[PDB]
Amino acid sequence: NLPVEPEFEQAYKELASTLENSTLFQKNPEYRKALAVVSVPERVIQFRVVWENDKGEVQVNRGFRVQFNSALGPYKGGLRFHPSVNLSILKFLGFEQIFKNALTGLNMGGGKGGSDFDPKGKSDSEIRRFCVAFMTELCRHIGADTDVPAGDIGVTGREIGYLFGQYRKLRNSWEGVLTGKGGSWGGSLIRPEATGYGVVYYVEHMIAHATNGAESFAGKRVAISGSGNVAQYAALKVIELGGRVVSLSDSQGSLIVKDTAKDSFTPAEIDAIAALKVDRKQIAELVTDAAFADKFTYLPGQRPWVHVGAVDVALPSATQNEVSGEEAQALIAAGCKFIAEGSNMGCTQAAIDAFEAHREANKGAAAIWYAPGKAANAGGVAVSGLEMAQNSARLSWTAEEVDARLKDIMKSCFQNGLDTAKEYATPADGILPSLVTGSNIAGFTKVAAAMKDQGDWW
Amino acid sequence: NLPVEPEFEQAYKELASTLENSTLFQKNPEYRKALAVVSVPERVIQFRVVWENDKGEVQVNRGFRVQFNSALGPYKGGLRFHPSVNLSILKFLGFEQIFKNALTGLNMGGGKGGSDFDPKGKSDSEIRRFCVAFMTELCRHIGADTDVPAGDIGVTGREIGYLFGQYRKLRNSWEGVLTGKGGSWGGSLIRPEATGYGVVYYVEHMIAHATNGAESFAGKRVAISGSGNVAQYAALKVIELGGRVVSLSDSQGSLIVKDTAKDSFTPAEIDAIAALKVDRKQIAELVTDAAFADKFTYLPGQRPWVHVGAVDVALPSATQNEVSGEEAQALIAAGCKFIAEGSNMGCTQAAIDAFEAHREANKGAAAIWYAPGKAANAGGVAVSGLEMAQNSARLSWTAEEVDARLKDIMKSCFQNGLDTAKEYATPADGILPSLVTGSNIAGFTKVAAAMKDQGDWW
Amino acid sequence: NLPVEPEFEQAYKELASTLENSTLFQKNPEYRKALAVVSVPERVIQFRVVWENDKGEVQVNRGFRVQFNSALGPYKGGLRFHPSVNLSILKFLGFEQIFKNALTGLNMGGGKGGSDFDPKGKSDSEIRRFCVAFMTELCRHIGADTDVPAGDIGVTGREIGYLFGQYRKLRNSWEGVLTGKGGSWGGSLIRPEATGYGVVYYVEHMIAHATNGAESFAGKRVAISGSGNVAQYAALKVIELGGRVVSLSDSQGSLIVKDTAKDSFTPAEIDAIAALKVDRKQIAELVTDAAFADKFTYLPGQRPWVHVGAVDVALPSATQNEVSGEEAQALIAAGCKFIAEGSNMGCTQAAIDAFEAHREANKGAAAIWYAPGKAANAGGVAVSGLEMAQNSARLSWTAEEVDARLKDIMKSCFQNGLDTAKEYATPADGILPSLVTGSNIAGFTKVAAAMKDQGDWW
Amino acid sequence: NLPVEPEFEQAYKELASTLENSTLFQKNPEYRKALAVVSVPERVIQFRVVWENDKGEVQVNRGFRVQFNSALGPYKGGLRFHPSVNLSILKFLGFEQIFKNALTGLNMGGGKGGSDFDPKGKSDSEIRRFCVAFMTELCRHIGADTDVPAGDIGVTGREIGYLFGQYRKLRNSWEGVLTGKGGSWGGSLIRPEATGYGVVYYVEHMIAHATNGAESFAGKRVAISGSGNVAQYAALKVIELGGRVVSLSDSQGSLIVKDTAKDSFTPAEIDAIAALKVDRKQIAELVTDAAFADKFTYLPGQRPWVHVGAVDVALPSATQNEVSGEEAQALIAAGCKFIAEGSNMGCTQAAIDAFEAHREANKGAAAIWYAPGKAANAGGVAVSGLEMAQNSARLSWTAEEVDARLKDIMKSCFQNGLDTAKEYATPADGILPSLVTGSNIAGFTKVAAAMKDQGDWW
Repeated sequence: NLPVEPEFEQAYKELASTLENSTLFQKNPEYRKALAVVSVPERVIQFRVVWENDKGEVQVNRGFRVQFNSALGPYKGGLRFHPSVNLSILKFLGFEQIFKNALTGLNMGGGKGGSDFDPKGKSDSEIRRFCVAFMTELCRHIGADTDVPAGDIGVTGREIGYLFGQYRKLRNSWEGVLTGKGGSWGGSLIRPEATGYGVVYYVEHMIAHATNGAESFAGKRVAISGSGNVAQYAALKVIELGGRVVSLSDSQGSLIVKDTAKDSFTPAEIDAIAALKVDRKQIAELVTDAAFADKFTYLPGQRPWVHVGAVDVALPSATQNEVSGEEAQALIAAGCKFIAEGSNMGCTQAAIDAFEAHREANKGAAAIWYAPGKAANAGGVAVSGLEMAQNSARLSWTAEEVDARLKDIMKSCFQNGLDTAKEYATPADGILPSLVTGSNIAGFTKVAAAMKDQGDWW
Repeated sequence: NLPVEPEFEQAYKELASTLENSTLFQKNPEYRKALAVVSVPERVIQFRVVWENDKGEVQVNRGFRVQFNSALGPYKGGLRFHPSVNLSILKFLGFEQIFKNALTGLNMGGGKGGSDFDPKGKSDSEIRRFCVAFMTELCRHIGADTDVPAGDIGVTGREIGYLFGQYRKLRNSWEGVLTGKGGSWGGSLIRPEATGYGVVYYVEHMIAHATNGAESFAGKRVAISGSGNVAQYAALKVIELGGRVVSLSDSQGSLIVKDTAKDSFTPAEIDAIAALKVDRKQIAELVTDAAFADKFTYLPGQRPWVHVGAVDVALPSATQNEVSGEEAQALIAAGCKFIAEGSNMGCTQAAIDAFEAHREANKGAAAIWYAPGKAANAGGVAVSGLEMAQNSARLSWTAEEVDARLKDIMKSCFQNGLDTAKEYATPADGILPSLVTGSNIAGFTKVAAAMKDQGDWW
Repeated sequence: NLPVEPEFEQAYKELASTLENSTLFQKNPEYRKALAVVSVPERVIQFRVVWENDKGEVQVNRGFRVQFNSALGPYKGGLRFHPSVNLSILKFLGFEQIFKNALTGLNMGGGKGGSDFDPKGKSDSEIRRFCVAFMTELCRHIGADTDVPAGDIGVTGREIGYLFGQYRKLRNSWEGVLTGKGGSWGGSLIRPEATGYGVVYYVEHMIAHATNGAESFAGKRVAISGSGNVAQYAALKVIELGGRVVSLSDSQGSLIVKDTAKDSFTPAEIDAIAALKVDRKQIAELVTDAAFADKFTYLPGQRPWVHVGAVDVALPSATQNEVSGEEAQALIAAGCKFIAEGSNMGCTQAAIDAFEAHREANKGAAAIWYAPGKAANAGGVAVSGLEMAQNSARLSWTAEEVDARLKDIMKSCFQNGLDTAKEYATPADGILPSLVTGSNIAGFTKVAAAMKDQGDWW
Repeated sequence: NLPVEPEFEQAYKELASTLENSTLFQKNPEYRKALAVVSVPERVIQFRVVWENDKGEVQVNRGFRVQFNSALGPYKGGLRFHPSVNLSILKFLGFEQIFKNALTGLNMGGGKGGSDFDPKGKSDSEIRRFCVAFMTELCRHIGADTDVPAGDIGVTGREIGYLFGQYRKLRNSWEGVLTGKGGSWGGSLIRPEATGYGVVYYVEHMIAHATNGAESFAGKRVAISGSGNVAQYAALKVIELGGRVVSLSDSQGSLIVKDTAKDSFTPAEIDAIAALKVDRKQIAELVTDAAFADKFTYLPGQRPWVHVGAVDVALPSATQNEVSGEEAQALIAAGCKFIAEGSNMGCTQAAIDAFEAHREANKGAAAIWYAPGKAANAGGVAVSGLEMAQNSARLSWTAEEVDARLKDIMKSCFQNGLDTAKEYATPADGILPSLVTGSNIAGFTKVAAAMKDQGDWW
C-alpha cells in the first residue's frame, strides 16, 4: 500500500532515530503518538500541466505544492525549479521544513513548492506557456489565507512573475498569493540576501552563546565554502562583524588562500570566483588568477579543514559532501567548532553523526556545531514570511527594518533550538547543549505542544 | 411581541433612563430615533451542537455570537462559557458593549458571544466533541470581516483552540477569526494581563485629570478587592504607577490589611490568596498566616469603604455590591479621590449618588472620582483588537507594543467619556465631567454621530 | 433556561405526549433521544431591518431567521411579516415545518425567518423600502442550496417580488431562492393555488382507502367552510370528482344552505363570498344578499357544525374553534367521519383532545378522520417544492403536470402517514389506521429513520 | 472603431508624442508595444443605478470606475461627482493617472471613480437613496483584492459613507475598503490635507535639487493660487518650511498682494479669502478690507507672474492657463527657479516650451524647473494608499506617521521622475533632469519595466 519515497524514508528514519535517541522521547512516552499526526504532510497537491512550447507541441508535466506545518500560518512553501523535483524530495524537504519553520517562530505554513520545469533550454515564451497553464490549475488550491507558494533558488523572479500574472488575470485579486515577488510589483528587500545573512546570524548566535559574547565573527577563519550568492551575502555579513573569510569549496574544489591559518580571503575575490563560476569565463583560470595563485594556494582537491590550520566557520554548500571520513578528526582539530550546510543536507550524514564521541570531551564552542543548515537556512523562508507581511500591510518596508526582522527571527530560531535541547534533550554538561539532539528535541517539543494546544494531536 | 430579555431589558431601562433624562436628547431631538436602531442588536447568531461525551450520548448545548456595534469594527464578539448565559445576559453585555467599543475608539465590532458549555466535568474528548461541533455551524456566520469570536472564563485556551482547530480544518483558511489566540497559533501578549491592566492606568489617568497630574494612582491606598488574576495584573500596574493596594474582596469577604490606610496589601499576598481563590485552598489558611494575620487585619465583614480611615482608592471587584452600606459617606470621608463599580452594576444608584455633590462642592481629587462600571479600560476586548491587528499583519508584536496600544485604548475611553460629558452633560462649574451621566452621554453621542454619518440611522 | 415559547412549547408538548405514549416509544430505544435533536435551535439568525417610510423615520423592525435541521432537504422556510410575530411563534412555525415536510418527503425541513412587520395597508413605497432593507440583511443566510424562504402572513406576492428584486440586484444571481415566484419571473401554474387541492385529494384518498375505492368523494356531503381561495380551489375539485359542498365558515361568521342536512352549497355563492372576503369591502354584503340569505339560510354566528345536519367533509378554515362538546356525538351520528382545517390547526385542542369516546369504537369509515393540518394542507409546500424543481430545471411546466405531481405528493404523504401509524401504533382492528396517533407515528418514524441514516445524531 | 474620446484621445496623443519624441522610445525602439497593451484601461467598469428622489419617481444614472494600473496594486480610484463625468474624461484621468500613480511607488491600482450624481439640490434622503443603490450594482465588481473605489471632491464624506454603509449592510463584510471613509471608522488623517502637502513636498524637492540644497521653500516667493483647501494646506506647509505665498488665483482672478517681489499673503488671510471663495458672496468684499486693499493691491485681471518683480514659485490652479506667455524671460529675470501647471494641462505648448534651454543653459536653480501636472502631487492617491494600509492593518496611525509616509512617497515619485529622465530621456548635461520629457520618460519606463516583469505580454 505505502509507496516508496526514498528521500522521505531517509528523513523519517533520521528523525525517528534522533528522537528515540533523545531523552525527551524516553521521558515523554505520549510523544510516541505525535509523529503519526505530523509525519504525514498536511497536504501535498500536484497538477497536470498541458502547455505548448514556442515551436508548437504538447508538454504534459506535473507541478508540485506542499504544506507540512499548519500550526503557525497559512500553508506556505518556496518553489524550486529542477527536473529532480518529485514527490520524494518534496516530502523530505517538508519533513525538515517543519522543524526549520516552527523553529523560525514566525506564523508560516511549513512546506516547499516546486516544478520539474527546467530553468534552462526553453525560450521565455515556453516559460510563459508553462506558467499560464500552471496557474490555470494551481490557483484553486491556493490563496493568501489558504496557500501561498513562494519562490527561491532554482526558480527566478521571471517564472514567479509569469505565474502570478496568470493568477491575477484569473481571479482578479491582486493579493499576496505568490510570496517572493519583485520590487516593482510588491516584492521585498534582503529577499536574495536571506540565505547568506541567516546562516552567519545562526553561527554568531551560537558562538556568542558559547563564549558569552567575547568572540563572534571577530577575525576567526570563515571557510564560507559558498562562493556564489550565499557567500556574496554571508561573507558580506562576516566582514560587517569582522570575521576573516578564509576559503570556499567551489564546485570545482576547495579553493583556499595560501594557508588557512596564515591568510584570509577578500570578499572581492569570492565575488570574482563566483562570477567566473556562473559566467562562461573559465573556472579553472579563475583559480589560477594572479592573486588567486600567489596570495592564494588553490587546492581544489584537498579541503582546508583537513589542513587543520585555524578554520572555524564552515558551509559545504556548492560541493555536497566535499568532506568525508577522510578528515575524521582533522575536521575539528582544525578548530571548526561549527558546521552548517548552505545547500539542504549538504554534507552527508556520516560526518554529521560522527564526532559524538569527542563531543563528550569537547565543550560548548569546542563541541562542533554540526547542527545542519536547518536553523541557519530559516532566513530564506523567513524573509518570505516578512514578504507576506508586506503584502498583508500593503506597504513596502525598508532595508534596515527587514534586516532587524531577520535578526530577531534568527534570535528566535537559535534560542528555541538551544533552550529546548537544554532541558528536553538533557544537554551534555561541559559540552554544547545537545546540538545534534537539538533538532529532535525542538522538533518534537514544538510538534507535540502545538498539536495539543491546537487540537492537531490529542 | 418582544419577550423582554430581563438582563438586556434592565440594561436598556438603565440606558434610556440615565440617557433621555440626560442633557444630550434635550439638546438634540433626532437622538431619540437612534435608540431604536441600536436598540436592536446589530446581529445575534446562535447554534446548536450535536456532540457526545466520552461515554457516548447526544448532548446538546448552545453557542452564542452577540454583535452590538456594526460601525467601528467588523463584529468582534467575546465568548464566555458558563451554563448561565442564555439570551438575557447576551443582549445585556451587548447593550453595554455599544458604549464599551465606542469608548474604546479602536475599530472593534461591539459584542460578546459565548456558549453554555459546562467547563467542569468535561475533559479532553468531551471538549473536543463540543468545540468541533462548534465550528460545524459557526464558521459560515463568522470569518474576519463577517464575524470574529473570542474567549474568556470557560472559553480560556482549550475551547477557543479547538474552535480554531475545526474552523481552519474546515474552510482551509488559517486566519484571525478566533480572537484571543495563543502564542504558537498566532496569539498575542498582554492578553492575560488585559482587563487587570489598563484599568489602573485608566483609574490613574482619571485621578490624574482630577489632580492635574500630582496624584495619579501613586502612593494612594488602593482597595483593589480583586486579588485574583484581575489584581495579579492590576496590583502589578498599581505599584508600577505607585498606588498602594490595601485590600481584597475574596469569596471569604472584604479581607483587609491592619488599616486599609496605614498598612498596604502586599502583592505577595495578592497572588498567594489569588492561588487560594482560584483553587478552593481555604482562604482562612492564608489569612491566618502569622505575618499575614499580623500585618493584615482580616475582617471579611469589615470593608475599607466603611473602614474609612484614609484609604485613598477603592474598587468593589466582581463581588456584587462589595461597596459597604455606609460607603456613601464613609469611603467619601476616607477621600479615595476615586470610586468605581468593578462589580458590574453593584452599588445602588443611591450609593453612587454620593460624589454627585462632591463633583462641584469638593474639587479634583477631593471630588472623589467615581468611575462608572462601563467607564473603564477595555483591556479584554481592547487586547483582542490588538490581537486582530497582529493576526492581520501576519507578524506578532512584543509585550511592550501591546501594552502601549492598550494604553491608547484606555486613553480613548477616558477622553471620549469625559470630554463628551463636558460637551453635552455640561458639568456645571466645579462639577467634574459628569461620569455616570457622561458615560451615557459619550456612549450615545458617538452612537448617533456615527449612525448618521455612516447611514445606520438617518 | 429556555424562554418557553408558548405556541412552540404547547405544540411540542402535544407531539411528545402523542409520541411517548404510543408503542413506537418502546419499539425503538433511541426514540427517547431523537427529540432533543429534532427541536433545538441549530441556527437562529438575528438582525435588524431598519428602514424608512414616507414620514421619513427609522423603523427598526426586528427580523430574524430560525433554522432547525436540514436532513430531508434545504430550509424551504416561509418567511413571516406578521404584525406581532416573535421568536416564539416563529420557532413554532419552524417545528411545524419539520414535521410537515417530513411527512411530505421531497426536499424540505425546518427553517424559518422574518420580521414583525405590520402591513396595515402601508404605502407600497414603504413595502418596497422595508423589503429592500430586509433582503439586504437576509441574502447572506439564504441561497438556492442553503436557504430558500417563502412568504407567510404579512407577505403576499408583492413583498415576495420585492425581496427577490433586491436579491437578484444584490448578488447578481437569478437563482431559485425566493419561492412562490410569479409567472413572468419564474412562477408556477398551480400558484397561487393548491392548498384546497391537497386537502380534497387527501380526503378522497382516505375515503377510498376505507371503502376499497367505491365511495371516493362522489355524491357525498362536504362542509368545505373555506369559501375563499381555500374553497375556490377545494370546491372546484369537489365538483370535479363528485362530492357536493354543503357549508361555509367566515371570520364574520360561518354560513349554511337552507340546512346542512337539507341542501348543499353551490360554487357560485362560495365564489361570491370569497371575492367579497378578499376585496376591501367586508364579507357582510355577500351574506346579507337577499337571494343569498333566504335560500342559503345565513346564520353567521351559529355554526353549521352546531346544526350538525348530515355533512361529512368539513373544514373549519375560518372558525378557529367555533365548536366544542356541543356537537360531539351529533357529528359522528351525522356521518362526518373527517375533520381537518385549511389553516394550521386553527381549531383549538378541544374536540381533538376529545373525541376519544367515539375513538374507542369508531372504526374506519365510521371513524372520524382528524387529518391534522400537517397531513391536510401539504399542497402549499408541495407546490413550493415543485416550484423549486421548476426553477432548477430552468423551464416552465403546465397545469396538468404540476397537478399530477401534486397528486403524487399527496399520495406519498397519505400512505406514509397511514403506513407509519399501522406499523407502530397499529389500529386495533378498528379506527382507521390510528388517525390521531398517525401524526405521532409518522413524525417519530421519519425523524428517527432519516436521522439515523443521515447520521446527524448517532 | 474607437469612439469619440476627445479628452482621452487628447491625453493619448500628447503622451504618445512626448514618448516617441524623447530618446526613451528612440534609444529603446523595442518599447513600441507597451502603449498598445496599456492604451486600453485594465477594467473600466460602470454600473446602472435606478434611484428615487424624495418626491418620488425613477431616475436612471450611471456610475464610473477607471483603473489604469494593474501591475502595482489593486484597482483603485477616488470618486468624483460631476455631470461632466463620462467615459471620455474618465479614460483621460486614468491615462494621465498611470504615470503619477506608478511614480507613487506604492502598490496602488491607479485609476478614478466617479458618477454624475448632482451634488447641488439633493439632500440627505436623496443622497442615501442613491448611495444604497450605488453598491447594489457595484459591490460585485469591487473588493479589497479586486477593486477599491475611493473619494474626492464632489464625493465628500457623506456620499462615500452612505455608499459604504450600503455595501457593509450588503455583503456582511465590513473590511473597510471604500478608502476615504470617515475618521470615526476606518478613516485616516491628513486625508484632506494631502493635496497641498504633496504639492509643497514635490516643489521643495524640485527646488532643493535645483539649488543642490541651497534654497528650498525658505522665503522664496510662492504664489499658491489655490486659495481654498488647496492653499489652506499647501501655504500652511510652505510657511512651515519658510517660503512666502504671494498670489491666489481665484475664480475672481489672479488676486495678488501689493507687490509679488516683497509683500506676501498670510495663510490665515488666504483662508479668509477662501471662505469668501466657497461662499458665492463676491470676494470684492474681502479684497476691499483695510488690511486687504491697502497692504495687498489686488489685480484680478493681471497675472502676478506678468508683474514679475521677484516672484519665484506659483501654481496656476483649476483656472486653466491663468498665467500668460508674455512673462517669458522676465519670469527668469524674477528668478522663478520653478514652473507649475497645478491645473490639468493648463498652459499652451509655448508657455511651458519656454525653459527648454533653461534646463541646461540656466545651470542650477536658474533652471526654472517645471512641474508636470501629473507629477505635481500624489497627495490624494498617496493618502489613499495610506488609508489602504491603515484599514488593512486594522490600526489607525498618527498624524506625524502619515505625514512621514506622505513625504517618503513624494520623495519616491520625485526621484523616479528625475532618474528615469536622466537615464532614458535625453536630458542634456545637467538639463533639469529633462523636466518636460521626464513625465514621458518615467511613465513609459515604469510601464514597460513592470510589464516585462509581470509577464502580461511578450
